[PDB]
Amino acid sequence: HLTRLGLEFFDQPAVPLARAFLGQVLVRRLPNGTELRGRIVETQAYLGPEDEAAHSRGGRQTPRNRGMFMKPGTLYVYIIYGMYFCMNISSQGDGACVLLRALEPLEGLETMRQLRSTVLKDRELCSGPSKLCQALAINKSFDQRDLAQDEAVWLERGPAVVAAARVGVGHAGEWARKPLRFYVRGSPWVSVVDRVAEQD
DNA sequence: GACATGATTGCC
DNA sequence: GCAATCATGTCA
Ligand code: NA
Repeated sequence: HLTRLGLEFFDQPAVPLARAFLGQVLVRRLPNGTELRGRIVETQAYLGPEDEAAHSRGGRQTPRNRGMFMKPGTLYVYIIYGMYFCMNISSQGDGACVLLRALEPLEGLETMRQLRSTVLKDRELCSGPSKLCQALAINKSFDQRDLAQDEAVWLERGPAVVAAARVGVGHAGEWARKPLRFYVRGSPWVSVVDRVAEQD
């Protein structure tokens, strides 16, 4: 409640938003009233129509990815490999959004451990875009919900950033190389480290 | 309607 | 190194 980041926070372009997300806390309120909490430590930006690595490239817009084209803070959750979910948050700009890739589990660990069993060390709980969705019971029903106005999920105010190439982009093209992935330097909770990028 | 494919994960 | 597994994007 009271701590929830509002509409204003999300209304920022993809890069600033993705960097702004680091440190913030994603909260998931379960039916039992329990709340799962994770500190965002890795995010990845998609800039829209011009971004050849995005679902929205070339203005591609369908009922599936409509979330990216809706008001900032709107979620875009999709199924990948017909088996996993990926959670994205719309940012300022049509077709622009930010993908959450890893969280530092803070509360509800045991429930997360159960959710990701279908014994896992804490490091394997939310160290991935699909892992975190699983650990927080996030699925397709969350698609197009508003992070600023939803009863089951929201972001709470925070309390060195590394900019690196994105994960899952392939090895061809200018867009695959851009430093559009951001994570907390030194965090053992990040999904994929880039030692080279870490060398400033 | 048909057909190729995935912003992953995890076992071989 | 590679299979799992199916809704979506495209073409028809
Ligand atoms: Na957007």
